[PDB]
Amino acid sequence: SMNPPPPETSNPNKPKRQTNQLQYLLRVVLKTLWKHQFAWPFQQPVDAVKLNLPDYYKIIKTPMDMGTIKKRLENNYYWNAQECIQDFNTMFTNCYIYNKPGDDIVLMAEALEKLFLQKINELPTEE
Ligand SMILES: COc1cc(OC)c2c(=O)[nH]c(-c3cc(C)c(OCCO)c(C)c3)nc2c1
Ligand code: NA
Repeated sequence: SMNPPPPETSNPNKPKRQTNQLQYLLRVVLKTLWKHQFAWPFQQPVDAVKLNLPDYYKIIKTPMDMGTIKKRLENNYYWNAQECIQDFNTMFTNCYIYNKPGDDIVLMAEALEKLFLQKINELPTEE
């Protein structure tokens, strides 16, 4: 069994900027979720090999996780807040698509997503 390569976190071909919204995404949004008691399954790519989930990457063709997001923020990968917000939504959506209501991982995702929603509701106006 094999995992795919992780999503990229560096690409000199990609355009990027450092903005007040992206700073908020790191300092407020990512930090809040990262510290949460239920963050840990989401802090790195799903290891479908060790977890014995051989169909994971058959169903999830756009993997995303907060370790990748953290690196993207820290390594100034993004052009705008929407690109980052999309990554968070992909991560949550992947969990809901793969799993079933009431599963522990879904409950965990839902807790993180509640906080995500509240933080992004106060994303500052661009400077
Ligand atoms: C340890 O990190 C994870 C991260 C995950 O997603 C971010 C998942 C995930 O999306 N599903 C599961 C997973 C694993 C098993 C063995 C489960 O029991 C029944 C088989 O379907 C369930 C319901 C979910 N484990 C993750 C572990
Ligand atoms: Na993943």
